Amino acid sequence: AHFPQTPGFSGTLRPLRIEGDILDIEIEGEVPPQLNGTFHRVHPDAQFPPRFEDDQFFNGDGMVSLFRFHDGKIDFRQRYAQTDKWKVERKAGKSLFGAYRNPLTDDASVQGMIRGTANTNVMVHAGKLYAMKEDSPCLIMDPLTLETEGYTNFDGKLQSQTFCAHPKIDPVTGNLCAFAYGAKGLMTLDMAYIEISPTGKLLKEIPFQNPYYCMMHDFGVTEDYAVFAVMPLLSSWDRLEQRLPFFGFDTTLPCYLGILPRNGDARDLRWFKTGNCFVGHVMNAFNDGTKVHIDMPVSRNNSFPFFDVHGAPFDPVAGQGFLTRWTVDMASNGDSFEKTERLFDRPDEFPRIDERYATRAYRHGWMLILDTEKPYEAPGGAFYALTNTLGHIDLATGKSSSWWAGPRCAIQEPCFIPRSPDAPEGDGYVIALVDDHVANYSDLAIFDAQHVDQGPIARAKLPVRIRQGLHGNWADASRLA
Amino acid sequence: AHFPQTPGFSGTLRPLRIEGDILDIEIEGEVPPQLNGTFHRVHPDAQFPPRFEDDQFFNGDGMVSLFRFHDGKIDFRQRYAQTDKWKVERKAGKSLFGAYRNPLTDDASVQGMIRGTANTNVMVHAGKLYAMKEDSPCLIMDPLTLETEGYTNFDGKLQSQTFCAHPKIDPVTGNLCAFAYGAKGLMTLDMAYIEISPTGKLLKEIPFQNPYYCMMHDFGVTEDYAVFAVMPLLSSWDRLEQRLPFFGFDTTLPCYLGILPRNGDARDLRWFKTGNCFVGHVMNAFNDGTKVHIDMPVSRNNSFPFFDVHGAPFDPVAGQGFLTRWTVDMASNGDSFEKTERLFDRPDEFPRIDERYATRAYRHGWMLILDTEKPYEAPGGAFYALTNTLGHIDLATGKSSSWWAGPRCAIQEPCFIPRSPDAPEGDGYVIALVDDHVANYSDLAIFDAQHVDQGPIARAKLPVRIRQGLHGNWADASRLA
Ligand SMILES: Oc1ccc(/N=N/c2ccccc2)cc1
Ligand SMILES: Oc1ccc(/N=N/c2ccccc2)cc1
Ligand SMILES: [Fe+3]
Ligand SMILES: [Fe+3]
Repeated sequence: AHFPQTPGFSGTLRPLRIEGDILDIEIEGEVPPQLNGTFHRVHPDAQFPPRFEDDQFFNGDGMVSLFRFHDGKIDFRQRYAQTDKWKVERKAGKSLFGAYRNPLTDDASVQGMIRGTANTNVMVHAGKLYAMKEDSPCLIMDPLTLETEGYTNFDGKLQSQTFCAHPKIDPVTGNLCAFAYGAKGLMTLDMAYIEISPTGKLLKEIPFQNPYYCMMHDFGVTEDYAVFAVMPLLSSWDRLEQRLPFFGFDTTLPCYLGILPRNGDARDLRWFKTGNCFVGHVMNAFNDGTKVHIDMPVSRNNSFPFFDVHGAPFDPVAGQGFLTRWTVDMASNGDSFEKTERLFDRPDEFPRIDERYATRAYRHGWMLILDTEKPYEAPGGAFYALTNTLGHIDLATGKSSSWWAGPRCAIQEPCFIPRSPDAPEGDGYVIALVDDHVANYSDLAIFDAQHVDQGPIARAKLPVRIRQGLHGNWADASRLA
Repeated sequence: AHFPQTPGFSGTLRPLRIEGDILDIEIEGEVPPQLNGTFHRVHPDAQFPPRFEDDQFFNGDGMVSLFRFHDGKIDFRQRYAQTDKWKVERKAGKSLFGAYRNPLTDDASVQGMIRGTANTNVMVHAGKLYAMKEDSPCLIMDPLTLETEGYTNFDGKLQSQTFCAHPKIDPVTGNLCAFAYGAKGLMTLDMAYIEISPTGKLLKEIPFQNPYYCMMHDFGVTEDYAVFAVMPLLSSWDRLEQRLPFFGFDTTLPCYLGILPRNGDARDLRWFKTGNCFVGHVMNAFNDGTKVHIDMPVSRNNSFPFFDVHGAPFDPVAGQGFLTRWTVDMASNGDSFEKTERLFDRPDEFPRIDERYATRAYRHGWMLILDTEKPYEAPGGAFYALTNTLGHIDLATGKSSSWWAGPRCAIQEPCFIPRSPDAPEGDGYVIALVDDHVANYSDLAIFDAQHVDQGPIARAKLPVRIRQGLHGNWADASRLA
């Protein structure tokens, strides 16, 4: 139809809205022949024009992309996640749900429905594909056909209304370790830590309470504890009644770090306190005894202009997040941090690890780098959320390498793949969508994990440019059993 | 995975190979709200890399695109035509058939199979979609789902092995009027004129003989006769044994024009003779009494670099085709033409008419114009087959108007739609795919048929660039019953 001619739908953020398939993608170079598995990712892509022309980036319907690696070939499939919102709006032929996380602006016909778009994360678990959005239950899809089974409550057991979009895989038990904030509705302090068995059965749902009505986007999991970074990105029902953005960052309130024993309950929860800041995605987290470390980009204010926060608009310099380790001790009194240490001196986000070392001690990480010292010759805005560099950091030595995508391209969230099941940490490949904004083409580029500076060793050249996405994951073919 | 790095697969001729859908295409401007129907077109698009790195453009598997118009909205669907070749090659995962129209280069596993790609024309008839390739029978598909039913012989009646890709619709009887060359196999002089009832039943299959083993791509149909333009674009089994392109244009042999009474047989066929030249697509053809006129672009040699002709590579100046009327008389003795008259002074091809006046006297025509005096700012060659202008000609007065697509875009074969069932000749709309080769985007542009100079009145903006195609047709929704 007629989408708004606003910057949110023009330029590189133009609507895509195409589901389809491609058999045997064009390959420049050679795909690692031993690779055999599935790479899932997802982007927001409103099926119809929004009700309000200022609709946020995070409110678009979820479009899931599957790249199946097998025998040096890559197949492409892309489908809409058939959420309840998507089904009802397709039947209606127009957009019925309102602004981001604002049910006071919804149409009367869909009142009370699950407003999730499942546009934030996609991960293969328990033989199915979990599609996740923070404000809604987990949606279940087929990993290979991308058909939508629908929202789940895990055989009826799960009591929480929501389900996070950043679960971690326990590298010993294979359990899905997730959480949920706003578990009893919007603007509710209820929280839950959740563990799902490798067969999809809910194992534990430990409830507790949160310091604020704040966004809990990501969290950490260690061998013994679950870590929750609480930042004062607040929400107010009063502010929703005033037709303002749902989230809004208070620069006066402090930040908390909640450590919960995985085999405990809310009584065992310990809160630590630190200065005001903005926390991003958790690279990893691990515990040495009672010492708990968590790694994440920290910044003064909004870490991405995709967020529409209350107050002043985007501050491009205060939003620079740097990879930082927070260290608390469960063996100490009080609520004081043991250490905060900046790990990387360039503004970065979307961190990644060798997922085999999740929850455990590690050293190799990959990230997107916002390099402003580089030119950008593409008309159509989008200079601010421009993640144009891919970087690899060795945390054991501080050495780092990087790779620039040129003045035409941007990069999406990378993902690591091991060379062999029992290969050294970070020994393998890093894949990521590189987007040429001049020619409008997307390459699934594959780098050497240890030599990302050497550029890609292979590119799966697509005949279309995939829209700006969020998170994706790799799963070996064996996980489809 | 690895396509040849030749110009035939690089630049604007890159492989597309994406089947998919788009619900409610982005519309710049307004689509005529009364329009309700289907626009089908098709382009070559080899599913896998070829067996020979010099594969021609016409040898790629057929990719069919449907634009459904309804209530001012347009939906997009695109699917592979599942020919026997396509199915067997997908089962094999690689290309099994050899060079263009050369079974001597095929793999042993597909010997005897139908090597058609159904990549030349797609037209709605008898409630189904006929997908056509000159060297193979007609393929039957679903007009709305683009599902493939398969090759047909029309309840077993049709004796011809082949089926042309340029059928004409009788504006009185509703019959599909087609022909066939090589009807008894490759390199056979056997020809057939064919009529299919509006319910799909074979009505006539009148066989005759051809002057040469030559390409019969298009033909004419009048109220009383069928017209066959014979040009010495020859093929030889020797030429296949010598691993040469299937076709090769002899500049020494003459051209013929065969007029056959539609309700007659081979004895009634009359051949007329004229000088050597190259004939293109038939705009229209009609008879006034015994006088028979046919309109088509004529040129010295190869009219498009899509063809690989024997001898020297493409000559862009000898290849300029001009719309020309040939006129013979069935009441005169001998084989002399009554008149040959050039109707349009600019190099043109892909002509189109108000199909309501097919086989009858007419005046309004549309065409693609090769305007070489215009700039073209796209890197990657392809300055030669650049159809950058859309033109409308009034044959009753010789007046003509045109429209340039700019230095970034090219145009594909247009198609006419009447404004209303009872509108004057050429009163309506002209639709065509305009392709931005710098940004790689395709718009289904809609013009006023009488004021194409006023630019498009609407654009269905796609988030992808459709490959260079061949022929398409429009069908009202009523024809889907
Ligand atoms: O529904 C949601 C909710 C939160 C959300 N955060 N994204 C980001 C992206 C980058 C840094 C920090 C947060 C995205 C979608
Ligand atoms: O399979 C085929 C066979 C013939 C063919 N001719 N195209 C043209 C195009 C322009 C002028 C004359 C012929 C196209 C595809
Ligand atoms: Fe995120
Ligand atoms: Fe043609």
